[PDB]
Amino acid sequence: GSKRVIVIGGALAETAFALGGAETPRYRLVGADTTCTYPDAAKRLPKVGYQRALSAEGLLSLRPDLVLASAEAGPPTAIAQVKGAGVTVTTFDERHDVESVRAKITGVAQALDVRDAGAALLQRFDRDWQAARDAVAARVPGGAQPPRVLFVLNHTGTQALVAGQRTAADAMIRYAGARNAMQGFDHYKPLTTEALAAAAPDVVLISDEGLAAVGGHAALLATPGFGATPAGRARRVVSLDALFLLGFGPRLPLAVTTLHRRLSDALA
Ligand code: HEM
Ligand code: HEM
Repeated sequence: GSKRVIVIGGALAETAFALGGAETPRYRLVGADTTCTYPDAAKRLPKVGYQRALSAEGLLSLRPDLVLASAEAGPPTAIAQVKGAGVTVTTFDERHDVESVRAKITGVAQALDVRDAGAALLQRFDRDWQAARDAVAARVPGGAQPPRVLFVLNHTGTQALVAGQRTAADAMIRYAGARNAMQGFDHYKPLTTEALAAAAPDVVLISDEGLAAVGGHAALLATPGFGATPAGRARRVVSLDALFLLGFGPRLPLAVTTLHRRLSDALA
């Protein structure tokens, strides 16, 4: 018999699909949460709510034999309800680093009973990651000092919503050879003109999505304080798909390489 599997969390879903895809003789992926938009086969799974607002009744309506959940999956009441029904829920942490992605690969493969496919994916990943680390170490974007990057997850605002430390953005900026222009706070906050002028970003990074919630590139650089910054003076903007940039899944080597390439282009 085939296990019916639900996956909660975009990076976990990518990992599950990269091990084989929607179907193997051992398991079938039958549901996910709304953050699971990659690959195309994940985007097509029935969804049972946003990862932190799970419906236990919705999740159980798909009759799962196994749930693979990011440690961020919630609320705790819903996860308790699902385990209470005799469903195995196996939880995975989402630390913003490569070793957590590597442990995710082997841990997911082991939960789906596909250890040999996990070893093979991890071998590919390790190969790509060394290449990514080589490429970043070869050259600093801009070829001089490590540039200061401001990441804008959203802009509401009428200010930027921006990433401090202990975020996925901070780690990606650092893996790509740059420095976070925002210092002195953790997680995300709205941005002041006075903090932005202190940040003096050389490049502004923004979600492919969250470039709409400003009006586009030209509108973004018309935000107060942006114009006087080194980024705004040189009009250095880089947009990227949020889940690909920030997801910390099996595309991590490509995500780091890409961010590095974009920052190099921008700082030409
Ligand atoms: C609609 C598509 C959305 C996407 C793809 C998205 C994506 C993300 C991502 C990738 C992160 C982690 C980034 C990092 O660690 O650097 C994050 C954090 C967060 N997101 Fe979203 N988001 C979306 C909409 C929303 C909405 C509607 C809300 C709330 C009303 C929201 C609230 C948050 C909050 C509160 C955090 C944590 C902020 C903090 O650490 O202080 N997002 N989101
Ligand atoms: C890689 C990590 C994350 C991703 C990909 C992500 C993505 C998203 C997406 C796609 C939505 C909107 C779902 C929809 O309605 O279509 C959302 C909403 C939200 N996110 Fe997350 N997020 C992440 C991390 C976080 C974190 C760390 C927090 C809080 C600490 C957070 C808090 C919220 C909240 C409160 C909402 C509001 C729900 C809603 O308005 O529908 N997110 N996020």
